[PDB]
Amino acid sequence: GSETQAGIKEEIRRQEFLLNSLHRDLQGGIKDLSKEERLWEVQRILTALKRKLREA
Repeated sequence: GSETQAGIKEEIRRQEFLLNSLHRDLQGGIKDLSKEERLWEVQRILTALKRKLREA
């Protein structure tokens, strides 16, 4: 159990970085299902991590 709120902070910087990026890959008449499933993975990781570490 790594109790590191700064952990998700550094992670979420990288995560949100690529998340926003691949989120935009869904825009422009693009038929991509990969980025969206991926952003939800990233989304749920950063969310669940910081919640399990600080909200517990």
